Amino acid sequence: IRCIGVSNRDFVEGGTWVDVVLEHGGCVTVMAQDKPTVDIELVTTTVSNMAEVRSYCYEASISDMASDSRCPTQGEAYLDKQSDTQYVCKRTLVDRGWGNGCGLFGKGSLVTCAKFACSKKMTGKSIQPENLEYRIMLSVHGSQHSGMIDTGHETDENRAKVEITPNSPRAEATLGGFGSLGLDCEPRTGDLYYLTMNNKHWLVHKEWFHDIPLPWHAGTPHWNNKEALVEFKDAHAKRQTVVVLGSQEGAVHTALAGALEAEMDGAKGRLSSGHLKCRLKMDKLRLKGVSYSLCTAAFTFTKIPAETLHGTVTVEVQYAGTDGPCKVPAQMAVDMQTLTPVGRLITANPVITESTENSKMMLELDPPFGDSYIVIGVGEKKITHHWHRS
Amino acid sequence: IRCIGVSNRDFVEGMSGGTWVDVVLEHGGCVTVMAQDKPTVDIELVTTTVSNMAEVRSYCYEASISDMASDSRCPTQGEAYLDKQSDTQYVCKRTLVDRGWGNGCGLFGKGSLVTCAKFACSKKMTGKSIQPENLEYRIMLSVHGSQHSGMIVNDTGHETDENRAKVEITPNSPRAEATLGGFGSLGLDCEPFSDLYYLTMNNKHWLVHKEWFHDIPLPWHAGAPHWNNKEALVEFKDAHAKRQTVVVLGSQEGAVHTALAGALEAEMDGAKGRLSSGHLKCRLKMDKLRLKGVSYSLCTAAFTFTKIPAETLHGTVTVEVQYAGTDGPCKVPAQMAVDMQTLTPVGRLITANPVITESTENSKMMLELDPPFGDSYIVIGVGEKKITHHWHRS
Ligand SMILES: *[C@@H]1O[C@H](CO[C@@H]2O[C@@H](C)[C@@H](O)[C@@H](O)[C@@H]2O)[C@@H](O[C@@H]2O[C@H](CO)[C@@H](O[C@@H]3O[C@H](CO)[C@@H](O)[C@H](O[C@H]4O[C@H](CO)[C@@H](O)[C@H](O)[C@@H]4O)[C@@H]3O)[C@H](O)[C@H]2NC(C)=O)[C@H](O)[C@H]1NC(C)=O
Ligand code: NA
Repeated sequence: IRCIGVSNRDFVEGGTWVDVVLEHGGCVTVMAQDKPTVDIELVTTTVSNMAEVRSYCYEASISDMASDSRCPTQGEAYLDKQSDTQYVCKRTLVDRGWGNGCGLFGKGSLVTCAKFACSKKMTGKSIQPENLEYRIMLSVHGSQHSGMIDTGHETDENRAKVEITPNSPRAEATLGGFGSLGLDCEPRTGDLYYLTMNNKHWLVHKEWFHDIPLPWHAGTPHWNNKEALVEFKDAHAKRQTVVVLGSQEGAVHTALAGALEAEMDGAKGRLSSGHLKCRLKMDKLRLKGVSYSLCTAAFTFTKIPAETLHGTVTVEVQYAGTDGPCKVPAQMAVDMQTLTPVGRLITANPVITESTENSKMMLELDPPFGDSYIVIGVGEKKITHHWHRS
Repeated sequence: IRCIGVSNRDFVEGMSGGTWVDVVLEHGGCVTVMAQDKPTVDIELVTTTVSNMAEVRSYCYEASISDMASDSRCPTQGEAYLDKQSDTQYVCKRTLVDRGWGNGCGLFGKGSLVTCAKFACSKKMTGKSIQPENLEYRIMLSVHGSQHSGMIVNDTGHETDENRAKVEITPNSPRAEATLGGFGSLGLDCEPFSDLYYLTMNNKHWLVHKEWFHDIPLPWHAGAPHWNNKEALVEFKDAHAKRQTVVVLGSQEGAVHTALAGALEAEMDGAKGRLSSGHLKCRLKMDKLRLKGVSYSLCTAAFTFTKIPAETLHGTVTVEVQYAGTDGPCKVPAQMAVDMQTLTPVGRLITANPVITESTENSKMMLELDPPFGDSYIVIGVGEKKITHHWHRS
């Protein structure tokens, strides 16, 4: 019943195997003759062990600015901080003469150094294909009431959590009295890096990531290409001004436009977009209560029939009888004399499971276009509801 | 002497005596002007400033969001409403979300969702207007003759020093007269934004085009606030049935800075803007310019080289000498010679009438010469105690 309400909802009809395409945000209702209806959804795709590859500085700070200068023919300018790896330096040639303290007129050497510090960095992580995990949720059309309409699936036969990984593509899901469903999925269909910048994530190309013009370190940190976040403007003969370029967060963000965005789930990456092809084994799937007799007593609508986005109807009824467990007489009819079924049920084998009076139950129907009637129960006491589709 | 050391240095000579000389003053450039029976003067356009810049528009480049809230309705329960959706400090997004019996709705279909966030600017950039009349050109004047080495780069005390002068030229006042104490005076008649704006962002300044400035895709407000186009820095992302995520785009300082590459960069000088690049055509009046110290006698005592004679980029030779005598103020005997017996002058001086201005012993003085090609001798002083320096020009 988990697909009921989902916009991107598909319907597959089957018989030993049914092929199903599971997409993120999507849900598949699977039907097969003499088998219960099952809702299947790819709920999350996660990657578990992302190793840091390279981080890039997008906001830097500079301090301890100093200079050294030489006169023409006096050789290269020298600062002791030009061997400190935390410093960024620029070596230039400046016009010198009697006006600024040289015996000769010509180009002298100038060196300017600044202590570079990163304020904010973005980290790129590796994705190993084996480290992908697909979580699939299963939910049978088991005649649940609205008070049964995600947690506690291990103790509820109608629900199951399946874990699919590239190494373990096959799984078997027990559904209590419904028997079991087998799943054999192909990940494959679902050059990249996992990028994080200020609690924002993306899946970026390898070539693009490596050619980012910002200071970087591999895997206290040593920044390679600090020159990218600084600017050395010539100011005087014995001094050169050095200034930080300012935060590149916005520029990087707009460069990432169109690129695939991702999310986090603790220390694990979550793929918002994914596709998974599964082959479902139907041999062990079984309808509960084929031995049940048709319910003989009166039904009453608890909830007003409501149309889903796909034009199907959800119906909730209450049952006055004590002859439970029994089959729910349910159909749609165009004429109330003949009562030949029109449309079809989505819920295979709708049942009142309890032997108690005034018990609730929910079912889903696929009405024909135009006017028809929802019909619950048998004989004189049968309840009717006018319906219109499109 | 202020042109000595300048790479972009020009030399202009005046006619037989002469009354006027035309000069082109560029930023970073310097002009040495010479004329017969007149002292040599160095003239430089030192700064161009703009005085009364009115703010036109400010753009937000770093924003912050707070007070994030949502409202969601079931299908047929109408439109989602927050009271902040009409508050001008807020940025909102109205969307449709999947609803049903699992979401508390009696019906299955799309329900209205509204998300709103209070927008605040952290950092903004301001664009200012430049009125053509509000331009000011500062010209520095330096006379050759008295000054030693230490005065090539100084600009402290020109108000009390006859050798130096500050001239202020504006579009409304293009003519100025500069008094040079005993050197008389020099007259200046110079010839000095319709599509340009002055931009300021985090103590960094530039001159930007009008069309470029107005088409900047960032939140803005006119004058010196209500932010128009807050959406430029706010991203809405759908997250759930009753909630949607809203996030700030992050600082655009870097992106704006790289977009400004190639564009003309500017500077500030207090509350006034400073144009790093400029050009000024001046006509100089030479009639009132006079050679101070023609009455001076030739220095009789010994000279000694303080600085070794050095060739400038243009092949001139700067000489700095110290003077042992107390008979100051006096004329420095200075020339170049090819032979030390005959001593007939060769080349010429750049510094017209070099002098020892002080009556004190061991005073310094600097002069500039224009040597002939090949070998020559720099001769300073008279008689037996005269000092010589061999020189070669190629
Ligand atoms: C920029 O220019 C200023 C001033 O301009 C110039 O001042 C003269 C030096 C001269 O060249 C002028 O043509 C011109 O206006 C410079 O400031 C001067 O700096 C000097 C040296 O630092 C000072 O000289 C001192 O003057 C005192 C006068 O009473 C005297 O006590 C000092 O002692 C000297 O004499 C005794 C022996 O008796 C002994 O201690 C030493 O022999 C010592 O030199 C000394 O002569 C001037 O006072 C300063 N003048 C002003 C107005 O500030 C400035 O240094 C220069 N800056 C740069 C960057 O070039
Ligand atoms: Na003066």
